[PDB]
Amino acid sequence: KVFGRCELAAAMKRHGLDNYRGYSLGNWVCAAKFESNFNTQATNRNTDGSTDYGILQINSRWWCNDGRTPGSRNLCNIPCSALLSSDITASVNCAKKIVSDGNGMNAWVAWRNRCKGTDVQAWIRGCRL
Ligand SMILES: [Cl-]
Ligand SMILES: [Cl-]
Ligand SMILES: [Cl-]
Ligand code: NA
Ligand code: NA
Repeated sequence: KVFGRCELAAAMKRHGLDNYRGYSLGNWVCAAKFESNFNTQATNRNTDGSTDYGILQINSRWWCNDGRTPGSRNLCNIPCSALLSSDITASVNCAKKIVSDGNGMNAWVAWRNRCKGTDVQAWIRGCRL
């Protein structure tokens, strides 16, 4: 599914991401825009052979099992294909674990390089939430 901006903000809000670990909703919308262009079916291979999955590009090296990332972990205890669903629950629940692992949203390279230090509230401006 390709979400609209405000549609995704509302879904993320209902799933408890607004100010989760101190990250306002616009941070999560901004990260999703630049990780996946709001497309739940996004996939992208990494140089080390791992793959990133879904709206928040969660990587199989640590967080999910895809059966083809040797020596990896599965810390969210999910198949990576679950992260491609039109229902974002699994992506959101795994992201809560990632953002709590000590580095906050810096775990998402695109957030650090494209969202951190910008006016992220613009990403939710106009939305009925
Ligand atoms: Cl914030
Ligand atoms: Cl959903
Ligand atoms: Cl933090
Ligand atoms: Na915000
Ligand atoms: Na894995």
